[PDB]
Amino acid sequence: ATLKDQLIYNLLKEEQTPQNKITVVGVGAVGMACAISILMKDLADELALVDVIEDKLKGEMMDLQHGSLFLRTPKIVSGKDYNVTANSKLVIITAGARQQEGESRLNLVQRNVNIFKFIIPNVVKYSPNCKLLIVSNPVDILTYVAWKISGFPKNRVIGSGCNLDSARFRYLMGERLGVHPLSCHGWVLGEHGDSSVPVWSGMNVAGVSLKTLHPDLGTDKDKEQWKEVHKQVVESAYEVIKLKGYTSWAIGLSVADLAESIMKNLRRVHPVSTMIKGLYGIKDDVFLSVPCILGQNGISDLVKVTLTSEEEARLKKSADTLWGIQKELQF
Amino acid sequence: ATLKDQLIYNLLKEEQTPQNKITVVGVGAVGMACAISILMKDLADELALVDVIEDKLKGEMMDLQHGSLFLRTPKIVSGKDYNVTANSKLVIITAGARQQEGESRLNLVQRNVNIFKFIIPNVVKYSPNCKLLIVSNPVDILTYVAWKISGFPKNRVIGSGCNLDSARFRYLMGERLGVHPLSCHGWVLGEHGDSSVPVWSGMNVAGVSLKTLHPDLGTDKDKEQWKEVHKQVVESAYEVIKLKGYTSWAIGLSVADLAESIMKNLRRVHPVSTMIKGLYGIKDDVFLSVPCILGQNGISDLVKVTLTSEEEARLKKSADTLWGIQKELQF
Amino acid sequence: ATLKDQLIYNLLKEEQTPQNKITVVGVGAVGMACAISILMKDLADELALVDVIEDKLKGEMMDLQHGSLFLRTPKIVSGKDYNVTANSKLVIITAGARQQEGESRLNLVQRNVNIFKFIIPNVVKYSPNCKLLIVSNPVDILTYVAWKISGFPKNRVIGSGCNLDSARFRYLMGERLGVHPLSCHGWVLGEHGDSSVPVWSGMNVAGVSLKTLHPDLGTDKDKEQWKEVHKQVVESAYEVIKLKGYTSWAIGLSVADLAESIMKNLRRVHPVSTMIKGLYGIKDDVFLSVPCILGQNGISDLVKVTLTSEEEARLKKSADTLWGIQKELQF
Amino acid sequence: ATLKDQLIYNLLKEEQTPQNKITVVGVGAVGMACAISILMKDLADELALVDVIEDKLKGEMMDLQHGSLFLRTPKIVSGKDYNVTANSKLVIITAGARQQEGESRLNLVQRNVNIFKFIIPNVVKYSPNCKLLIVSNPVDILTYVAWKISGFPKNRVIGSGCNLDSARFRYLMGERLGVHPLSCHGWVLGEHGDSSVPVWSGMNVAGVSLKTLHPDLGTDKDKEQWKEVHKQVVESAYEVIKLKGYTSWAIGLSVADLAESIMKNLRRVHPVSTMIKGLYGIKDDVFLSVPCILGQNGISDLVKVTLTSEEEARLKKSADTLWGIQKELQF
Ligand SMILES: NC(=O)c1ccc[n+]([C@@H]2O[C@H](COP(=O)([O-])OP(=O)(O)OC[C@H]3O[C@@H](n4cnc5c(N)ncnc54)[C@H](O)[C@@H]3O)[C@@H](O)[C@H]2O)c1
Ligand SMILES: NC(=O)c1ccc[n+]([C@@H]2O[C@H](COP(=O)([O-])OP(=O)(O)OC[C@H]3O[C@@H](n4cnc5c(N)ncnc54)[C@H](O)[C@@H]3O)[C@@H](O)[C@H]2O)c1
Ligand SMILES: NC(=O)c1ccc[n+]([C@@H]2O[C@H](COP(=O)([O-])OP(=O)(O)OC[C@H]3O[C@@H](n4cnc5c(N)ncnc54)[C@H](O)[C@@H]3O)[C@@H](O)[C@H]2O)c1
Ligand SMILES: NC(=O)c1ccc[n+]([C@@H]2O[C@H](COP(=O)([O-])OP(=O)(O)OC[C@H]3O[C@@H](n4cnc5c(N)ncnc54)[C@H](O)[C@@H]3O)[C@@H](O)[C@H]2O)c1
Ligand SMILES: O=C1N[C@](c2ccc(N3CCOCC3)cc2)(c2ccsc2)CC(O)=C1Sc1ccccc1Cl
Ligand SMILES: O=C1N[C@](c2ccc(N3CCOCC3)cc2)(c2ccsc2)CC(O)=C1Sc1ccccc1Cl
Ligand SMILES: O=C1N[C@](c2ccc(N3CCOCC3)cc2)(c2ccsc2)CC(O)=C1Sc1ccccc1Cl
Ligand SMILES: O=C1N[C@](c2ccc(N3CCOCC3)cc2)(c2ccsc2)CC(O)=C1Sc1ccccc1Cl
Repeated sequence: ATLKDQLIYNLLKEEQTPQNKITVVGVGAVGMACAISILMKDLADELALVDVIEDKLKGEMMDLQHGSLFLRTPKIVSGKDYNVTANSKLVIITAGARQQEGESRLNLVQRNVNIFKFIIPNVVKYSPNCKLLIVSNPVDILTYVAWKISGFPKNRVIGSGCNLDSARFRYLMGERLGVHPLSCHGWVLGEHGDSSVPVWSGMNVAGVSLKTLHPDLGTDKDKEQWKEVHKQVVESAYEVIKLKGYTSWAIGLSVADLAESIMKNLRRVHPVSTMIKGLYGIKDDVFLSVPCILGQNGISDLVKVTLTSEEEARLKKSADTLWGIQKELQF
Repeated sequence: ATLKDQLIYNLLKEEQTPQNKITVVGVGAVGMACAISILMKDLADELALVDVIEDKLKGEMMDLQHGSLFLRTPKIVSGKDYNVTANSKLVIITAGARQQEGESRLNLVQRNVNIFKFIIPNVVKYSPNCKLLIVSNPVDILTYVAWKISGFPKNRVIGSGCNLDSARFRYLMGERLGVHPLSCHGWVLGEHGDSSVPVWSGMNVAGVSLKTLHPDLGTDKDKEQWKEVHKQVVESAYEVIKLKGYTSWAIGLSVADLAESIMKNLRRVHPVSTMIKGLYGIKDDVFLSVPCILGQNGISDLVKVTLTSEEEARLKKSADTLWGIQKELQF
Repeated sequence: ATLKDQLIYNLLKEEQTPQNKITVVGVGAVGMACAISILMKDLADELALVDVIEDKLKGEMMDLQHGSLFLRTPKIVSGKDYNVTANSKLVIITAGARQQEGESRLNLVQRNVNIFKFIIPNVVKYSPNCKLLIVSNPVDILTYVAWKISGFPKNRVIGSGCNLDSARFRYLMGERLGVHPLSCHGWVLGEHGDSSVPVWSGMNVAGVSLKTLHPDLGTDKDKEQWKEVHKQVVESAYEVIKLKGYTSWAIGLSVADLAESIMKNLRRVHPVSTMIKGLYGIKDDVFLSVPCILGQNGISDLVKVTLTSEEEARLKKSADTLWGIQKELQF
Repeated sequence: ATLKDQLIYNLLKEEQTPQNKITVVGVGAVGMACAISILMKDLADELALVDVIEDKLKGEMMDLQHGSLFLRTPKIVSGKDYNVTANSKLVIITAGARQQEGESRLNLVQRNVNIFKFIIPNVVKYSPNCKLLIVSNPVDILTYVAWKISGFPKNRVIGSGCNLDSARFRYLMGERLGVHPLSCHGWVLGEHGDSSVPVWSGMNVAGVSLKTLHPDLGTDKDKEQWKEVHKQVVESAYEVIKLKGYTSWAIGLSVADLAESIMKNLRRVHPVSTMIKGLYGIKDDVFLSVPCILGQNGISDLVKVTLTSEEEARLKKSADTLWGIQKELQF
């Protein structure tokens, strides 16, 4: 008999479906950062990786596998075929094209639509009941695309949105006040990136409003220019790109955070992108960031933040701009 | 009159030194993977990063900083100057020259030795009481080099040695037996990499020796060819490099495991490179991997493994060739 | 409208079931030790508690609930009705009578049996696919009683057994060697308690056999008295009861460790009680401790430990004794 | 030679003074609940336990030690003599005299003062640079007592204060709103227990003030009775005592959260008791709960909360109530 048969007596052979499975699509810097963070937080009992670059994908899979002794995820798989993704609770999409210098924005978005036209149908076929978490840029447009192609109810399509913007905002705030970001509460909402909206009325430590103490907070004519905090969120994103060429660790950690709430049904509030139609004067099928409650259902609830006229106006403009692009897309 | 003073009443401005600082030298894929693993394992109250490439260095620092909301390390610093590394409890060196001959007449070993020549004095200056953890290759030679330059006692200079080798070996054992690598015990010792030695007599599940069950284990007449498991360890190392260009996650994870033992004073046993002068008929000043007890003093103790004649000859062989290189090193 | 409706817009109201539910039956010192350990290891998305004493049960439930801010388990329920345990994955039974003054061992066993005649049918009623983890003493006998009444396949009926014995043993061995228990490997098998069996041949550090380099290990002729280590394990069990009146923290950690493997499908090897028929010449329906591979299906596999004649004899005697009591049980 | 010496070669025997040591004084339900929460969160490399009841103290030490296999805190000591507390970074005081029938208010505090007259000078004798975290009731007076006897700067004397109060409050809020307590923000300040003050203005989810949405928040006439949430805090405390006789888990978890911020220098904000003279028109040496930034030097900063005149008045009354006792204390 084999060494295995000499050592180990088998009681059963039967193999269940993985109960807590997560899939990462796209093994670039972002996907891999999401991957390691998820593994280190013991969020999955099985992890699947998918990309089109075959060699890189096997390389990444093996690197992770070799670390198994220090992890609590017993099975890591990868492949070009989506059968390896079957029965996923959570599916994270990080796949995207790289914008070229002679390339339009509409052309870039369409290129990622063409990418999602391949990925999404395959994910739905093998994990019909899964939650979708979209990271690919422009996140808000691609969250819409994913929602449209999948045919999933809105609660199952989650966009990364302003989770990272908020994360960075709270870091900067915390460094300014000499207090840990966990205790610095701040919400950046609306469209992810350059057009995001900081809600100055909500910024507080220990529940005392900074806007109440400082009525000119976040305003153009503010002596201290706390507007700088949001300004520097935007600038630092470009700075990181200029310095190392990509961003990984921070986005990886923020995504792991969302995954944690979903996989463990925590029902914590998170600034994520969702179907925004019906509020702040928006009539179009568009996804934007508002604090949402996250659990095993994805987005079960959303918080109705009280926005000023100028803030509401900014979300309108973003939704108009987003729907203006979306109506010119080929499926 | 300022918002911060309005919000927060200061009791004291007192400068203090961090109580559990860790530094990572070399901000490449290995350095960065060690850093993120360490950060997610909550091992340090401060992380410092050092490299010669300045823009990449600042990029990585900021990316890490931006995830502060999801971590318990309140302070991450970086710089070209070693003042940022002061008062470290543990210093991890993952620095190394570009693997490109023709850039200098000095070979890879010689190039990395020169890199160590101005690194080690700089870290011992700011952290005279730290433990040194050497990862850079050739790890065994460089551990000796770091020991020779630093002037540190033996217990405070640790090489990564065969930690990765064993981690990869246990993963593969676990796969053959359908058991988690944590329950699959097995030790690869000697010189890190190609010339490493698997100790067949130690391999066991639940204290049941595999060699006792199966005497042909690791020989040429094994019908299940278990010798192939160590061969695959070597092969997979080259295959990762072939596929993705570098290794990161596995080595990063194993380094964090050592750091855990050290920072928490656990006294766990790890395959790491230490001076083996006085063991296995070795009389020269060489560092090879043996099972070491790891704690707040570094390597406080080492396990004396009984080896077969063949295994002893392979370590001696390694020791001779290592000493042959080192006796011709000028400082 | 309510403030809740003011604050929160609801997307859907789909009520949901726990995906990782754990139930603890018996809310005493052991029961709570398990609960708190489990809660702090983030193993469950819901914890259920049941006991016959209603006032203590509610008060314990509340106390845990009040720690929710610092926990990751969103739901903690309790009740005397077993409808609170519906769809549990793991069911831990810590319930039992205590030996009265006039009471003899036989009378006490049957009284626990009577308790299981109530609990066991009620458990399977609501969670027919759960794993049964038996903690209550006499654990080996009562594991069998769980097995008989449930009608469960042996793989889903698990006795805590020698897990605490091994835990305590490895602690003492560690204290002797100045090594963390994690790196000190030793297995205590067979009947839990006074009649447990230390497997000297499997005791090792870093894969090096203690028996091999110290052949008198295990015998009276030993000058270093290592039999005392196993004897001290027995002594400590009585001593703790004399000193504080009960055991809680050590058993609660051991159980939670078993819980982690089961819930996360780790396939780690643990010393637990399982149907031993057909091993070591034992013909009776008897549960004894051997190393088992624990996963999502409970005990999938057993490690076949090569015992000596002496050890085999001790196990077979335990089996005869256990059946002598089991044969006379009315249930 | 000993088996130990045959197996292990020693590099050095000399041992370092404790680096991350925590002591817990009082080994009742509260002290042990803190002990286990600290251990399971890995906040110390050494834990000391102190009490006057020598038999149960030993029993608890042993029980914790038998769990070392599943813990990452390698050194656990206990003893009646305070030499076992030497070089503690943090000392947690949970020792208290039980409440008697028909017993005077000034009487119970004095009995506890005399307990502190022995404890406090002993702790400073062996850990003169530690931080004191006081848990014993009445927590606000005894924090002051500890401050006066220690001679420590106020920043190093911390009362658990309203930490448990706020934790329970946020659980009840969370239960009402269908959202995890971590996302439900609310502060109860002032005097711990019966006379605590709920700060209705700082109550929010995602920066959205509940007071602003619902101006009746906190008033007797509120149709939704949101004030009952605070009343339910007080009532649950008496209920738990009634149902089980004591309260352990919740207090343990909260205390350990405070320990985390101190040990890892997090600079998070917690509602704890500090010397409040100079604030809110208070003119006496009184300790009251207020948001404080907690780090390696204890309280370095506090948040200046804007209070309504009703809240301010209640705080001033507590101060006067507390000072009346303190000024009539013999120590
Ligand atoms: N949402 C955010 O806050 C945020 C932050 C940072 C980055 N991002 C976005 O995340 C994406 C990841 O960027 P990187 O990972 O930095 O970029 P990258 O170009 O390194 O990664 C893209 C990966 O997608 C893969 N891919 C392409 N087409 C695919 C397909 N049809 N199926 C599967 N995989 C496919 C590619 O092989 C590549 O590995 C980018 O679009 C970036 O804009 C979003
Ligand atoms: N110990 C192991 O088992 C193991 C495993 C894998 C890799 N390694 C070794 O780790 C090393 C690093 O791996 P990598 O993939 O990050 O390599 P890399 O070339 O990507 O990283 C090397 C880094 O060192 C920096 N550096 C160069 N000179 C420096 C100096 N004088 N001071 C400070 N930093 C300096 C470089 O700027 C670069 O960022 C390699 O030598 C590799 O062989 C060891
Ligand atoms: N196997 C081991 O390693 C190990 C270690 C320690 C303790 N134990 C065993 O664990 C058991 C419990 O110990 P403990 O100190 O928690 O005991 P305990 O006196 O607290 O009793 C446990 C609880 O069982 C409850 N109970 C009784 N009948 C019940 C019923 N019909 N349904 C539900 N609950 C019921 C009681 O109310 C009590 O709260 C003991 O039998 C002890 O021998 C085993
Ligand atoms: N601040 C809070 O939120 C909060 C919450 C709950 C309980 N508590 C307080 O915690 C305290 C302890 O509660 P418990 O349930 O553990 O009570 P307990 O009476 O069971 O424990 C008190 C322990 O203190 C020990 N002790 C007494 N005098 C001592 C001395 N001179 N030196 C050392 N140890 C000594 C006793 O031996 C006893 O074990 C109580 O005063 C309670 O009011 C505070
Ligand atoms: O950190 C970020 N980086 C991105 C980015 C990521 C990867 C790549 N490449 C290009 C080369 O290939 C590698 C990936 C290029 C850009 C960014 C930065 C400035 S504009 C967009 C994407 C993104 O959305 C954020 S967050 C952000 C961005 C702008 C403003 C505010 C925020 Cl919070
Ligand atoms: O995983 C490994 N990879 C290394 C390696 C790491 C980085 C780079 N580059 C090249 C491109 O630039 C980035 C760094 C090149 C090689 C290796 C693999 C085969 S030979 C050496 C270094 C190393 O030591 C191990 S472990 C190992 C190696 C050989 C045999 C056995 C083992 Cl366990
Ligand atoms: O730690 C233990 N304690 C027990 C035990 C636990 C609780 C109670 N009560 C009685 C008072 O009410 C509270 C519960 C009574 C006994 C023990 C101790 C000496 S004999 C059995 C049960 C048990 O099985 C172990 S482990 C053990 C026992 C013997 C030998 C070896 C080992 Cl590892
Ligand atoms: O949870 C608590 N429990 C205590 C308490 C703790 C232990 C004991 N014993 C005495 C009998 O021996 C066993 C321990 C007695 C009382 C309490 C409960 C009602 S009044 C005070 C102490 C305390 O301060 C709080 S918190 C609290 C209290 C009142 C209002 C609001 C809050 Cl948050």
